[PDB]
Amino acid sequence: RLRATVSRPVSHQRMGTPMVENDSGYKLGQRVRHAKFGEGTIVNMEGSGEHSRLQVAFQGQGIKWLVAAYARLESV
Repeated sequence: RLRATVSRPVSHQRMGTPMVENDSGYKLGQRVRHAKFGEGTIVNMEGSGEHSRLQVAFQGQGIKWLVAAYARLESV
């Protein structure tokens, strides 16, 4: 029915998605997946909530800082 969704092949992830057992903050040791940086392991994090930044060790590059609210990582 010509729905106005994203034309980018990406699952719309955000704080408030109808995901069963959705996180309220990423946990350390979790494996993440992102088409921008690849897959990584969250080794550290800063703060909590929207201003939370995650230090993700991407095995294809290195540790990066991802602002949790805008990061929106998918769990492997």
